[PDB]
Amino acid sequence: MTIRVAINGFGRIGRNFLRCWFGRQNTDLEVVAINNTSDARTAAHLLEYDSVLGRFNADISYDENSITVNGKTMKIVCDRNPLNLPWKEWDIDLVIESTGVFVTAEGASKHIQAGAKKVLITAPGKGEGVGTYVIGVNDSEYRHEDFAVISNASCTTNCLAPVAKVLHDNFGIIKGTMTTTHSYTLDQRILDASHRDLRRARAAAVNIVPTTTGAAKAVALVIPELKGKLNGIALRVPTPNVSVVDLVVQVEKPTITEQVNEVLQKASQTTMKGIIKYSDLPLVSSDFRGTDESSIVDSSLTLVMDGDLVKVIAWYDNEWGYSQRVVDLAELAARKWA
Amino acid sequence: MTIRVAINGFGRIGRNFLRCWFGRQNTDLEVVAINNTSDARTAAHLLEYDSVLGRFNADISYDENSITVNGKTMKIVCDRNPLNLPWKEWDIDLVIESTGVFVTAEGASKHIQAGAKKVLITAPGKGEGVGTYVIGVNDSEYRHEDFAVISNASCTTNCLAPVAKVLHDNFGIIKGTMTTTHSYTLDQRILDASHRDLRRARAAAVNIVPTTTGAAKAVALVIPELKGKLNGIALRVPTPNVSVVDLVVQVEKPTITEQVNEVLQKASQTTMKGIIKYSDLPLVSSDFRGTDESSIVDSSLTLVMDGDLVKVIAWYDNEWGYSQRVVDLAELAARKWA
Amino acid sequence: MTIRVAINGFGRIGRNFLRCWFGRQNTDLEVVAINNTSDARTAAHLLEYDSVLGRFNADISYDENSITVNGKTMKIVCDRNPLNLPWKEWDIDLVIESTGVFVTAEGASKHIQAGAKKVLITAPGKGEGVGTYVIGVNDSEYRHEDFAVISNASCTTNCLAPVAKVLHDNFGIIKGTMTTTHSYTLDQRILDASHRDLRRARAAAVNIVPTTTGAAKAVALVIPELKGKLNGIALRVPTPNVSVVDLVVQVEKPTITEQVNEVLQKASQTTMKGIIKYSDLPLVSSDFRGTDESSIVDSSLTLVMDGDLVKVIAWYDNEWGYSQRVVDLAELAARKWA
Amino acid sequence: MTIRVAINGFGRIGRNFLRCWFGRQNTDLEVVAINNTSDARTAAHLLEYDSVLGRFNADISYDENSITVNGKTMKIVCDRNPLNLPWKEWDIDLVIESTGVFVTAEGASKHIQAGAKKVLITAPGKGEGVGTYVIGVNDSEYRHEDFAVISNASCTTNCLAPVAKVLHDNFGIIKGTMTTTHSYTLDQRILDASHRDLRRARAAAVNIVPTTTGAAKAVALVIPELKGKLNGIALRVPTPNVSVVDLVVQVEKPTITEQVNEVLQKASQTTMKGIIKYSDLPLVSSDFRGTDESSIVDSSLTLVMDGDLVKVIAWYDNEWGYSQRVVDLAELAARKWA
Ligand SMILES: NC(=O)c1ccc[n+]([C@@H]2O[C@H](COP(=O)([O-])OP(=O)(O)OC[C@H]3O[C@@H](n4cnc5c(N)ncnc54)[C@H](O)[C@@H]3O)[C@@H](O)[C@H]2O)c1
Ligand SMILES: NC(=O)c1ccc[n+]([C@@H]2O[C@H](COP(=O)([O-])OP(=O)(O)OC[C@H]3O[C@@H](n4cnc5c(N)ncnc54)[C@H](O)[C@@H]3O)[C@@H](O)[C@H]2O)c1
Ligand SMILES: NC(=O)c1ccc[n+]([C@@H]2O[C@H](COP(=O)([O-])OP(=O)(O)OC[C@H]3O[C@@H](n4cnc5c(N)ncnc54)[C@H](O)[C@@H]3O)[C@@H](O)[C@H]2O)c1
Ligand SMILES: NC(=O)c1ccc[n+]([C@@H]2O[C@H](COP(=O)([O-])OP(=O)(O)OC[C@H]3O[C@@H](n4cnc5c(N)ncnc54)[C@H](O)[C@@H]3O)[C@@H](O)[C@H]2O)c1
Repeated sequence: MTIRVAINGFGRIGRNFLRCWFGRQNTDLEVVAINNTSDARTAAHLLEYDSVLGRFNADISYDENSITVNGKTMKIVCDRNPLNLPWKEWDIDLVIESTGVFVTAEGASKHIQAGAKKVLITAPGKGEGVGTYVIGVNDSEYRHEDFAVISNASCTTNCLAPVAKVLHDNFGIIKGTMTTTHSYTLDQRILDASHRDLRRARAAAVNIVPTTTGAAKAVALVIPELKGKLNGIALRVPTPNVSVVDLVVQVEKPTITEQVNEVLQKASQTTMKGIIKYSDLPLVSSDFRGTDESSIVDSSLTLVMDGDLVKVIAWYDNEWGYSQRVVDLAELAARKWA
Repeated sequence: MTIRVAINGFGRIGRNFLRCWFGRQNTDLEVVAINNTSDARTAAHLLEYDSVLGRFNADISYDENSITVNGKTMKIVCDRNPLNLPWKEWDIDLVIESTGVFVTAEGASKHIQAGAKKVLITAPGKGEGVGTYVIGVNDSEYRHEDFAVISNASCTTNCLAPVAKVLHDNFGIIKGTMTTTHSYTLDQRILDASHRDLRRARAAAVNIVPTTTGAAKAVALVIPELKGKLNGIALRVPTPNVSVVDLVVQVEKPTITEQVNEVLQKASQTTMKGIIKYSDLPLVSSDFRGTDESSIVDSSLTLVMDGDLVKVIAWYDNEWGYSQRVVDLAELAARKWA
Repeated sequence: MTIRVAINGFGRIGRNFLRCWFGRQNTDLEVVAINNTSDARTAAHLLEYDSVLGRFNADISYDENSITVNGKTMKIVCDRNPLNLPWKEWDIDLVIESTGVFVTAEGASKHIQAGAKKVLITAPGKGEGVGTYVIGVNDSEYRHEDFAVISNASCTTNCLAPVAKVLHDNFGIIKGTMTTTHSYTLDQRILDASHRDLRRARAAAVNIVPTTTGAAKAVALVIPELKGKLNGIALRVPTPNVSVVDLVVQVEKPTITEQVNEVLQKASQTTMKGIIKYSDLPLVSSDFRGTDESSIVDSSLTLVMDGDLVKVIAWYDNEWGYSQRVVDLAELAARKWA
Repeated sequence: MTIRVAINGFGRIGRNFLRCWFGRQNTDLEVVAINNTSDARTAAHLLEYDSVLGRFNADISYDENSITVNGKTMKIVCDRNPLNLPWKEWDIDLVIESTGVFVTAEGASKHIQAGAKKVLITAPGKGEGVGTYVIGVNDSEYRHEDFAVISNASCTTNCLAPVAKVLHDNFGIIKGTMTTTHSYTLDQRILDASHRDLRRARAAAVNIVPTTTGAAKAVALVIPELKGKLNGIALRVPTPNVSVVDLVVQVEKPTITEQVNEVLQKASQTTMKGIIKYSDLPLVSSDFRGTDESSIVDSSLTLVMDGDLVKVIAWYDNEWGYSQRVVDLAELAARKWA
């Protein structure tokens, strides 16, 4: 039956996930609690009024201890430390980890000590003992008992992995390389300020800033055949949302642009319905705000050099599209709860 | 004497201050130490490379706990707790407090408890007990013994006060209002994220964002005759540096556009040289990047409606100009030192 | 009965007007033709996909000579010269002038020679013989026979005029002054390039650029009692949409903040329903995208100095809100057609 | 000889060219006239004040039909039709064509018909019959008599060619792909507005915008061995200056990251001094503002996947660096002049 759910850290991903879930047709989820480093006041307001999502059209209320949306009432808490959270008493089955701060098996597992059964990191996990899934790529390989702490990977990996999969299943990937042109995030600085990354230290809205990305390697986690076959880098540009992957692969079967486009389109219609969108129209970044899929292939941008060096460009709503997938993963965890 | 100076917090203001100070002709200041949350490497890199100021043209080098600029070595410490600092042992006369977090008389006097004799908050003072000075406005009221904790006020006030002084001295301000169209700062949030000001909580580079400002009440600290006579609001817009003040005052002696521009000009050549720049060219914000002055009167924007309702638009480089003034205020304390 | 309508110049205003009209509950208008300096291809695509409005959710088709939206078929033409347009044969009653280029009584009147009965400039008119209306302020004063060429003023004047009216009717305006902080427009340059205005010549997205505005004077056109009582200036900032008016007036009846807020709210509920919105929530510029009203008063920003110097700040969607008014004016022209 | 030069079109490239030329050590060029759509006033103002370059530090003065810089007077004309120009009577050897509209052999030869002996398009050549040179790449193939109309190619090609040359000379390029993340330019539209490229039709400072580029085919004009071996796409992002090229080539001799960085470095010290800058610091885009070089290799971004799939990231100041190269190309034509 249904599983009870709480959110941890009500930021971009956290509020996106909610609105994604509130838009859902059907569900096996019951959101019931939210924990964030701010009062309920600042919660129910960043929810309704979003610089990027536009205004959430829904009945929204709040008091000191709760917030409420379209009938449904949640519960608000405020513990910087998950070990202190009322998950046992509140019979919390799954916690969505969206603080960005508890991404190790241990930290994410503090929610387990506190009474929760399973935790879903909305971000790559670090260290050992987290199970990583990307919907459309990996999720047939899901067993409730494998991991109490799971990861939905990164927004970038979710864009990249489904395209890698299709390209691989159809032409065989030998090796390749990838660049992501990414809208800045909160991990960057609006002005030159201290950061562990001497580049992310620098004013985000007036720079192209190069940075590292684990995403090309991460595909290995969900497509182990591509282990050591992909590298990459990211470039932060001053957009606030939507991002793009530029993937170049040496492929085993010689092909043409029309054909790799054909197979990507096929997938968008079939094995990848809902995950890959196929765009043949001459569009730009803002046109994909609020798109549900995880990779949006720009077919007119696909390229093939001498039969076997292919390039495809895929867009993604790095916040919203990713949040539809974390929803999906949660629904899957629900349906498969052993 | 020649006084020994420590910089607490090596951010925008902190680094501008060092850059301004190295480019000075003569000085009664010796900068001996710097405390900042990062390491000496991160500090020297952020010092040499600046997105707004461009490259620092100097000989810069660093080891594990010092940076050296043009022969002058300065010790680096990393201590979030000002009570810990070895100011007594390093014979520190003046601490420049530019962390933005010790802005009360008590917070900032942590530096005095640790051995310093005077501290200069590079921001307005919070609460009672700090002494505030705006070079060109009330610096003649500076007395060594008055306060252990002193303030250079805000960039906005430093832009407002000089213009207000000249306007009031020549026509008599009765009451007035001001709006500041301000580049975003590090106190503003990168993307939609929590903040005590729900408006400051929103993505700074995609929003015009209204916030309160103390700047207009503050001018009374330095021009007491204006007490109770000015209020203002601020609107944060997506540029990374240089702001503008839009001042509307009702005035005692009726006047004309030609005449107020005339007095503002006269001032810029005499009583306010170096403090008020007088610009009669059709310029825009970026042209004032690097301007040493505090206020830059845009002369062709001056309006006088029906004799006694005057509007003056004045730009300011909100980091660089302001930082030249903190230098000035530090030099001043040095010369009046007892 | 209904009047037949054509649009001239399918840019921001032109496409906004259409979508506004397509969202309308009821109507006395029948759009039937569109004339723009580009094929129908580029027309039906800039319509559906908008960087600012988001995607137009509606059934949209096009061939070489037409475009079609939700059943309704229009007709596409392409004459840089209105004298060549098929208005006579197409029995065109009203033309919406949105090219920005035919804003004199003569030029706008070329549409008359070509067979149209009335023309509505979506912009201030210049020279003599255009009748200017701002809904909520002036429109009771509308007579079909006064002008064959009418003007809906500017987006800025529409924000300013209703607030001036209410403030005047309640407290008596003596004189005042206004600044608009405006999202850049197509009349600006993305980079430093030649322009009749030496300031609008300069890179719009990385400058605060001062420019002139006729808006404060224009209020005189629709509130002749305020003739010579208002001046102002504009400041272009790098946002793409939403703008703000900052209005400061010396008022005759001494009042308080609560009260001027009270009267503005009253108006938003009554004589100004649909034109003035009253916002008491702590919001930012992006939150008013797609708002229908012409002035959005930010009550928490209202100020009163010594009883009789009042400041109110009003937001506006400079494209969308203005386009709801041009629709309104057109509906009025229809209903009053003598 | 020492040659007489006219500048047709005083825009970004036009003005950079003059600024670059005045800051040159020695010159075989004499600039005698300038043709631009505006007046002499607008030209001198745009020359002194530049949003990207900041203030031109020179003695600048102007009358109705001349500007004077550091003693050197240059005549101003305003003639949209190159056939009209008095190049024969002013004994004009070399016309710098930087209007962006006479880019075919025939369009540009209008200047030859009007009396000039050679024209240099500051952009790629459209169609057959123009000669193309990239300083540092094939300038040794420059022969006075080969073409009346010559080209400096695009900023992107000027960044790509040098890197391509060194990569190919040392490892042997087989085939490859490139993407250019480019600051927006004046060919890009301010807000959503009509254009032949529906993607270039969209607001440049709020969109990542994909457009085609000839840059990768073009490198073959200057490195013929690369004919048919490179393709590319461009992505326009919201910065006003400095771009970056992301180059992926499959290579004949297997190699390692250390070694390609080694050869790129060696080059930057020897065979490509002044053309390729070698940056091993963790920098960002703004740090390359004002860089004289053509390509700036970001050494820590270099990737080599599995021996023969190399990626190099290289920045360029797309206006300033490129304009130093048009100077170079003009000096070159001057020295080889017959
Ligand atoms: N932004 C994207 O596009 C994107 C895409 C994929 C994954 N992610 C990942 O999602 C995670 C969240 O990133 P974000 O972009 O939403 O930034 P965010 O600022 O929105 O972080 C979300 C929230 O966590 C809250 N929080 C912090 N510490 C907390 C604590 N101790 N207890 C409870 N709440 C706490 C913060 O106050 C914030 O509201 C990150 O790990 C990021 O890597 C982000
Ligand atoms: N930016 C402007 O235009 C402007 C103008 C005038 C005044 N100010 C004032 O300058 C002050 C600094 O603002 P900023 O713009 O320079 O932001 P900032 O970049 O300087 O951030 C402040 C610095 O202090 C450091 N720091 C934080 N906590 C510390 C601690 N406990 N101990 C030691 N160091 C610590 C931070 O790591 C950073 O280096 C603020 O109070 C602001 O109001 C700013
Ligand atoms: N942008 C605003 O916020 C705003 C607000 C109020 C009023 N206005 C006014 O609206 C008018 C249009 O401005 P805009 O912002 O929509 O710019 P715009 O670029 O969208 O101009 C609209 C269209 O007119 C077309 N056009 C040009 N010449 C033509 C011709 N000879 N025949 C037919 N079509 C032609 C252009 O191709 C463009 O598509 C201007 O006069 C402006 O002052 C604009
Ligand atoms: N911006 C870059 O990074 C870059 C780099 C390399 C090459 N280019 C090339 O430089 C050329 C100019 O582009 P830009 O960026 O300098 O835009 P721009 O600012 O220079 O606009 C071009 C100039 O030419 C003038 N002009 C237009 N028509 C004219 C005519 N008929 N006669 C005389 N003058 C006329 C315009 O008024 C303006 O002064 C383009 O062809 C572009 O492809 C640009």
